[PDB]
Amino acid sequence: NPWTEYMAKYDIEEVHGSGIRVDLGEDAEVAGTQYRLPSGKCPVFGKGIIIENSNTTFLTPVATKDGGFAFPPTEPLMSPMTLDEMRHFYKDNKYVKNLDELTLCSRHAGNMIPDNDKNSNYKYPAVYDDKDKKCHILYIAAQENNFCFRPAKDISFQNYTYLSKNVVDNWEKVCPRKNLQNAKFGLWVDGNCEDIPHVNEFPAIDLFECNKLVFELSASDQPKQFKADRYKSHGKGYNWGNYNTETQKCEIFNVKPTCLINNSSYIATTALSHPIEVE
Repeated sequence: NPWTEYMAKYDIEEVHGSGIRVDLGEDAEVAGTQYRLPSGKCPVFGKGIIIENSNTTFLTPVATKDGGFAFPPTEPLMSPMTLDEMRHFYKDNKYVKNLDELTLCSRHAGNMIPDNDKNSNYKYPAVYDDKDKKCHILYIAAQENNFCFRPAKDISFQNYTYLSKNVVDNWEKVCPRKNLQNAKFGLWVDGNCEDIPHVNEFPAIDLFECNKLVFELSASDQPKQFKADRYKSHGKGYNWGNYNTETQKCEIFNVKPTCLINNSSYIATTALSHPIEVE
């Protein structure tokens, strides 16, 4: 297979290694109590949390119901923090001050000590906003309870990225970001790229809507409505989609693709990918 190195970033089980829709792939103790927490290695582009029966945004600081998920004001203000503010804050750290914006936001979130437990290895996840270039540390790591809420790729979230404590600093190289124009995922079989044998097909008016559906069926560490390894997806799920732009059909599958097929009717997407950007 000549596609192997090219297709490496679409090996979501290997490069991300945790849930996507709900990422709770690791465990950590805080003050004698065990907590699940996000652990996936790639940024999830366009993911946010919708709070049901409410009109406060999840990026709103947590209440101290009328609050969101984000860290409450601190002295000095750790969250939210702009890109520039973060680069100044980690002035004396050679490795961190030159990190890309997403990894930096992840690391900065990871510097928050959880609840007077200086001994815990629990690290908060974060959301980075490409628009205002702001890092939001998430106080609440929970992603679905449907105070009812659910993970989603909403139009309002398209400049957001959801970031676990484990986001690698070379994600720009090893993680999916942009969708592939004029291309369809396939499987290398008997010396050439053939079509995925079994796909689930659903309607999607555009690429964004197809990305949303793949997200909904993607690797998830919690059923859509515990401690054992079996509730940890390790990135296994319906993480890939072939969007047929001509027929407005989203072809979703759960076997990892091992090559591409040129096809002007298609855009190839993953649950990690930006819901809009193409290349």
